[PDB]
Amino acid sequence: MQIFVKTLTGKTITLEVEPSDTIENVKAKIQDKEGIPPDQQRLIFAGKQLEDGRTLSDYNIQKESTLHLVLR
Ligand SMILES: [Zn+2]
Ligand SMILES: [Zn+2]
Ligand SMILES: [Zn+2]
Ligand SMILES: [Zn+2]
Repeated sequence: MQIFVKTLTGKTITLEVEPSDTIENVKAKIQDKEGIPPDQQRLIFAGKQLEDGRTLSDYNIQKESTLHLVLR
């Protein structure tokens, strides 16, 4: 599955993932793309705060879903 992650500045990162990939996996992939440390990353999908050890399928993240990096 392909997803999009938008940074704080609105920059789009395209990621290739699987349903079973954890949010922690996703965060390391962001770090590789942008240099943003996993411990600085807060991810939201469909207004839900995403926990490191849950999976994309656990949040109903699907093909062509968009996640946001946020402050809080
Ligand atoms: Zn795919
Ligand atoms: Zn696999
Ligand atoms: Zn994976
Ligand atoms: Zn894998």
